[PDB]
Amino acid sequence: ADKKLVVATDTAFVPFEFKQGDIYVGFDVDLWAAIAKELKLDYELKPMDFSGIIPALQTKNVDLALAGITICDERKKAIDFSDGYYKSGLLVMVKANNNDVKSVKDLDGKVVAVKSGTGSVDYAKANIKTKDLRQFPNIDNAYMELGTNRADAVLHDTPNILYFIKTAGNGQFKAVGDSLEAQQYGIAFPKGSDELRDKVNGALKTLRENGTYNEIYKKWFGTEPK
Repeated sequence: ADKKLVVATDTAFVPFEFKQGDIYVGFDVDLWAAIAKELKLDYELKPMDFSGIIPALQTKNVDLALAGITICDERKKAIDFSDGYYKSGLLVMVKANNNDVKSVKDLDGKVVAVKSGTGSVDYAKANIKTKDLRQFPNIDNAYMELGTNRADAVLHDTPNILYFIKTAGNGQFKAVGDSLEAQQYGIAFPKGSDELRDKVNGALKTLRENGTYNEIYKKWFGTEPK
């Protein structure tokens, strides 16, 4: 019973972290619990907005974080990452009856809604000449900026977008283009948590080969490609 690790998590990032009644469920929730079981660790989930997860690690108010955090070189100057646990990317979503946009290129001189503090904003800042880039603390407010056509498209992570269309879009939104900015998701740790980082990486490999990872993956992403 050494102590309870504090695990920072996203308030809403379906299907990796979301609120289901009085508990949190998702891919990251199932994956860490398995990791914490292997390494015999006690922990608590602390959901918060994504823009404060990395600062929470920098200020050492949280012991680690699992929230679709993309492994980035600019972020490694500030925090430590584990080994990738999911290959992801960015994808453009527009309304279902919209046909003038067929890829991210058609989004030049248009209004794009994104989530503040995420990478989708830097990609949009560096590769799209938006007439206006509208940022929202949670991605659900971006969705509405699209549904009511105040914004022309949302650019966010591929699994989040392909799950939102799958579950709560109700055939009102569609995915146009191909996956972009190939990236990998990693468990983030504050600088100086090297012993725990190496242990988590070891438990990661154990679950990748004994099939527990494929068990959790098949649960949320069905017959998703390895």
